[PDB]
Amino acid sequence: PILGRFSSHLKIGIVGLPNVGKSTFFNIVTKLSIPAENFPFCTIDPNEARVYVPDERFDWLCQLYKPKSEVSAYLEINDIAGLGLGNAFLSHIRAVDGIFHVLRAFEDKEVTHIDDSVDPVRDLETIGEELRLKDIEFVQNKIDDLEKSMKRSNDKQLKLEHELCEKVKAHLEDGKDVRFGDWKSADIEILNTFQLLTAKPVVYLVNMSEKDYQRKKNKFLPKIHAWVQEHGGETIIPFSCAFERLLADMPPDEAAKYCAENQIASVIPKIIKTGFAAIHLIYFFTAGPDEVKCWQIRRQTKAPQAAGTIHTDFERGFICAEVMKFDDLKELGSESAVKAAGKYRQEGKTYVVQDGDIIFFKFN
Repeated sequence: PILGRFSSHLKIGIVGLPNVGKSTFFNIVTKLSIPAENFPFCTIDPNEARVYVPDERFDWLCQLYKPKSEVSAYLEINDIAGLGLGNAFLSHIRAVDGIFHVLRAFEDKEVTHIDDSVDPVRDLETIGEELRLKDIEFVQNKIDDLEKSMKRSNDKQLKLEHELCEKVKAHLEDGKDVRFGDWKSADIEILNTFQLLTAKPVVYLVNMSEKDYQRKKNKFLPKIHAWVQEHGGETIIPFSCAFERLLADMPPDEAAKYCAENQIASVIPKIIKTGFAAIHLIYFFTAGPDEVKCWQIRRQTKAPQAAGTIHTDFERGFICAEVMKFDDLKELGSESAVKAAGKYRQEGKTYVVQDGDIIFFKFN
């Protein structure tokens, strides 16, 4: 029972102040994004992107079956707005399910009188407090709506929600983000009706010089690390926009030579995989001579709901899911070797699909 909304169609937003590399980062992303014509029913705006999730298990499967269709899962990313105050900012961030938080950890080479006041911890404290204040406001309006409803109705559901809202208001007002509260399952169920800003999981991307990234050291990182440790312990990923930009503009062979020469590598794939996982998406594979494909689902999704994302009938007349975990295929070498070990399963409607499961659905 998790904080988040009940959907496979979840998104991560990019958040940061101006001149931190947020726009350079999104531009790198936008190069790696799927042409919108692949999604005729969907609207990809200029500030949005869908980028393939890299996966070595998928590649292994492709290498084995040599399918006529190779399809990857995607991460939907939205570059957010203007800078937790503006109406437009709120509407765009309330629409995503997680936050790529871009922090600046480099100074300018330009020796000028203009003070670029580089302080990522201060920037963290600012945004945090701003997102909390707007949540304190959201819950306060729900309390007023609720005690309006309690003049009319004597229903206890109202009071349970009112008293919860009170605890959240105290939690938030004590400078604490909703996602690090200790909430019993029913309270999580209620909170999920709100989709409060501070309930959204975050991944910190600390942008720094190619020099710092390469040597794996940065003067701001230790104070950022220590602060995150007191404020949620969520993933911190150091990176250099400038290097990643430089790198994306090359062809693969040049990029490979540059990486060898300079003793350095891209972290973009990891950033993508990490954002995908942080917003609670996973996927199963289908796999055979026709196709190998990553079907994204919210984690905790059961086999019938999963089958439906391929075809409605697979769900409507669900019989079972034939599933062998990817690790068993890899470890033994083939579908038969899996079957002989008794590791090819017939799974029922209660089964919770696991990341990497390779599923062949049966129906009607």
